[PDB]
Amino acid sequence: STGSATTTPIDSLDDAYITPVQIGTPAQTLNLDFDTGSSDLWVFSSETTASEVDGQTIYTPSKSTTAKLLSGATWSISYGDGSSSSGDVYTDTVSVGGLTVTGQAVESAKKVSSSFTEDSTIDGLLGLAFSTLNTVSPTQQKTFFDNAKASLDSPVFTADLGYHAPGTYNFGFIDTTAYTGSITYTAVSTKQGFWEWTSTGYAVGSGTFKSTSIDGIADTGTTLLYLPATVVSAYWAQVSGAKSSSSVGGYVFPCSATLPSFTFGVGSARIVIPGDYIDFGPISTGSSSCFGGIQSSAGIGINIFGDVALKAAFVVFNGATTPTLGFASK
Ligand SMILES: N[C@H]1[C@H](O)[C@H](O)C[C@@H]1C1CCCCC1
Repeated sequence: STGSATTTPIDSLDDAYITPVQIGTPAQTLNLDFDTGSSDLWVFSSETTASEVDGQTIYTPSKSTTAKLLSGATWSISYGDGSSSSGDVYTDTVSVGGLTVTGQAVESAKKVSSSFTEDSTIDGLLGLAFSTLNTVSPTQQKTFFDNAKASLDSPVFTADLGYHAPGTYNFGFIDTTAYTGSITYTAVSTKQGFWEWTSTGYAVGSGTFKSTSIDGIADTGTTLLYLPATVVSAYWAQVSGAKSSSSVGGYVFPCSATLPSFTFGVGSARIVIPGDYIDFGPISTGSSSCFGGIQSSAGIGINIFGDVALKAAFVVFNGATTPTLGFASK
């Protein structure tokens, strides 16, 4: 089997991407944030504290003839940005772009933090990291991909995020028309439950490539590119007036600036992030200070190849017995 679904930026900045997902019978379609950095499929629901729902589409398990309460199961997750959610668990039928999984754990939110409430465009998350990170207790549950894998033509999914444009998540096949040149594959460590890999280095604009190992995770659920302070300083040094602002919470730059590209290495291959991908707009409405798309990972504990990096590439998440990651230009 295969699946193919369009993923769409939630706003003009590509802050996140949502993908339609069919849950239950008859289908209830929710727009989920596909997150290769987490492993829970959770949704706004009929059970979510009413005051914490503001415009989201909700899953109503009582209206699904295939919904079954997973007795005694609870979940609770907190993400890297300080947001959180929790609730109970159903199993139900879940389909993404024509690919169907029966008995998928659908985690129903009873509580969500303010940042989820305040974002009307995201109805929940669909985790695509390794199932070892799943927070369901006392019986850990598998991700959608983990459940689908054996049925897929090939045990892979691909992320093809657009810049200011829709893109595609494919399951079970590699669309050879969706990228240029070749796909370069690179080793993955699953030790921390992430799609963790090691970049071979970087360049800033037309500058010389610096060969240096950068361990990080491929995370579709993170907006920005988070890299070591040395690398990030080298980047913003090429932008007149750019500086790190403690009050804003990262590097900012004059909105009048022309940003240089950023290149990262995948083995001997190179992925080039165009400068305008790195512009995340005025720090507040009307401001002439803009927020940078490359930020320091220093206070995180891990480097994160988020959407800013990933949307410059066609990315293969290879879920073979020994998982690997593939990157191609496009
Ligand atoms: N909505 C945020 C995304 O998640 C990125 O982290 C940056 C963006 C925003 C830009 C304006 C300054 C504050 C941060």
